[PDB]
Amino acid sequence: SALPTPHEIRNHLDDYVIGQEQAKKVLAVAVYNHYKRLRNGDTSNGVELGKSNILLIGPTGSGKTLLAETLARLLDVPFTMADATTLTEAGYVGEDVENIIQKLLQKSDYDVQKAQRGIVYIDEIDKISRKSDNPSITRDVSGEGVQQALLKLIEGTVAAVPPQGGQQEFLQVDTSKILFICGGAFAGLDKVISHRVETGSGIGFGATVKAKSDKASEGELLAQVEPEDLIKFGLIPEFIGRLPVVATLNELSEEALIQILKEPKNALTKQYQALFNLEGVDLEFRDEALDAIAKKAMARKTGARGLRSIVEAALLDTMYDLPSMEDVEKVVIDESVIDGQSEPLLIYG
Amino acid sequence: ALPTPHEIRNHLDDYVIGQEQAKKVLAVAVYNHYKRLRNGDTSNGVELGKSNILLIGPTGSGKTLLAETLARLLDVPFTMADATTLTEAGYVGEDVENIIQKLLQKSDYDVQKAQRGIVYIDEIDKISRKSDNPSITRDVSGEGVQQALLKLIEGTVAAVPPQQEFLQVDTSKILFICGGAFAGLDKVISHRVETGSGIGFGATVKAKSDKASEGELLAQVEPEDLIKFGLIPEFIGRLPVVATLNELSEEALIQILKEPKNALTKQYQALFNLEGVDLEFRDEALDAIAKKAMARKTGARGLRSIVEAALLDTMYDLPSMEDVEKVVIDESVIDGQSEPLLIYG
Ligand SMILES: Nc1ncnc2c1ncn2[C@@H]1O[C@H](COP(=O)(O)OP(=O)(O)OP(=O)(O)O)[C@@H](O)[C@H]1O
Ligand SMILES: Nc1ncnc2c1ncn2[C@@H]1O[C@H](COP(=O)(O)OP(=O)(O)OP(=O)(O)O)[C@@H](O)[C@H]1O
Ligand SMILES: [Mg+2]
Ligand SMILES: [Mg+2]
Repeated sequence: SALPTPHEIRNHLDDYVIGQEQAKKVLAVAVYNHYKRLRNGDTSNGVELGKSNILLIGPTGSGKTLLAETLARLLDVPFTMADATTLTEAGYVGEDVENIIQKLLQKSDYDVQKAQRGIVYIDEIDKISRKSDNPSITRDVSGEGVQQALLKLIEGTVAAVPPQGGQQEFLQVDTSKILFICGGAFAGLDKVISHRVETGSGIGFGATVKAKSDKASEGELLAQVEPEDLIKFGLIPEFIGRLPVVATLNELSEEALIQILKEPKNALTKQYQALFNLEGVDLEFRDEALDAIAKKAMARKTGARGLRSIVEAALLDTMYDLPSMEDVEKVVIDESVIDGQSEPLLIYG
Repeated sequence: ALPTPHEIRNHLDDYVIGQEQAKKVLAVAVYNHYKRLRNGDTSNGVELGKSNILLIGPTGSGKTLLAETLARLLDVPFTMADATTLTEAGYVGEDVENIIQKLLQKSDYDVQKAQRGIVYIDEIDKISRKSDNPSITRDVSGEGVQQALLKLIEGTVAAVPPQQEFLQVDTSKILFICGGAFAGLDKVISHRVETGSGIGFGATVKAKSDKASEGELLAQVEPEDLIKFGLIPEFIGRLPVVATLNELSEEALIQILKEPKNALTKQYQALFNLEGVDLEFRDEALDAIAKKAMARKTGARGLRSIVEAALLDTMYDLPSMEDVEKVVIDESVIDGQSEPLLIYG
């Protein structure tokens, strides 16, 4: 009856996500505004309140997809996730844009009224970016073609969704009040921002030589992202315009990674503890080991996904012989094991 | 009594700002269509013909907004479509015949009313063929759609599902309107309007300072320019009158903030009112927002990003704050060096 305040929504997100406060507020505000719009569906005012789509930009592994999954748990309206890569322009073998609404209907029991007020997430939106360098000779059905088909969907159109099979009987869903959240790990966008901001070049005496250290980081550059930068990446102005709200996720730091190992509800350390717990052994990760794991992952530049690789390598040998071993009760992992100067100590008993 | 074009233009002003040619062409076109409906019999020997309109304008100019406003004050059936979803006959994609099907549904299957209506086709620039060269690989969503609509816009008989008795409907008296952004058309116009731009003393070098703007450049658009951008000449003929919207200016944007009946400021003010808090937008703050919006190049759509960006923090914590009664948005908040003043009741 009472719409949850954004603070409560953010608290729930923190249970699974660690950091990205700016993105959390945008998502919480969007849900609060969407709920208010739904609660005010009768338009008890003198205006036709519009929507504001979000664009979750950030380095791979920052938690863009994770946020969408967590939102679907605390959401009250229908929710659905999509993949821009499979989408293709109408009239081709590839999947059509209208398929997104079909999935949303399944979550709403094929209720047009319910599906007309849900939320939708489109992951890998950066992949459909038009190949600006490529000549405008062959229609980019997989890229620019998909963006052009989503212009009316985001703004609002009577999408034709199949009526659960086989012309006629085609359902008519209006995507006017549906909220869309696009996400994608834009690769190379930082360079575009650097040229527009750094503007450091030249070889002559009257030039401005810049040191490699003065160069900013991807996170810093991405923070100062502007729509002009997206145009060079491959996004048409008609597409970015429909997405006025833009959120940026910073690059997880070493300290933040240490929290990911445990703080998240399904944190990496907890996942491996259950694996060992069901087998009858206790798994403990020393705080010192977590620091080394985070440091190694910081170099792989693979986000939180790099943490799993470090744990697997350290526990690869243990998981190969531990099941055959007997009387093993607990396994302790120290920083030395992460570096390779020791092996996990086995507490027999 | 049929309404005069001035009345139609006045209604469009309530929701649109800074668009004279668009309103005039639409009002005149609608006025002519209304007169044709009044004399549908056309007893007079002369067989009065129709003139379709083509809308050209940058993003956030009001092309899709004008069509929506027209459907409210209109009396005959109206329909909106998307050229991207359309495809030539015999393919999984949507067919052009479905356009009349939606129009027929809006008239409760009234063929008489369907034969006299208006149809708006958005994203017409999308179907534009990538290149004017021969289509080695048939463009199902490109030339195919244009060729399929050649007879529909000009006028012919179309077969639509009854509800294989495909109901026959004539499209000779139905008005069709097309709209698109045509990203890059300005370059084509410049290549034609501007010539002799190369290296040399006798050549001309604008330096980008004197170069014509996108808005005025499109105002000088000619049919030949559209051919280079990619469009079948047969399709251009079906659209004799071409309306070109101008890029909104800083002053024009400031008016769109509040003048529209459903302006952005009003929408945000109503949103806070529904929660229980009052919102006030200062005139000085509006100008600052317009300046930043004019730099995004996204048209009116950029205003929503600036407003929500400044109110992002406020809307996140305002629902928790108690006793707050009104918020004052000053120009300092727009730049980001200040926080919206909070008034505690
Ligand atoms: N802040 C975070 N808190 C908790 N887990 C996180 C966080 N960031 C990333 N993860 C982990 O990331 C994994 C999911 O990948 P994630 O959603 O981060 O990728 P992505 O950035 O959306 O990918 P893409 O490269 O396709 O754009 C999950 O295991 C989740 O635990
Ligand atoms: N002059 C204007 N006054 C008020 N609102 C405007 C104006 N121009 C655009 N808008 C806003 O534009 C939105 C509707 O989209 P619009 O018709 O501008 O699209 P467009 O620029 O033609 O898009 P595209 O060319 O990509 O199809 C509405 O939110 C409307 O408020
Ligand atoms: Mg992802
Ligand atoms: Mg439009």
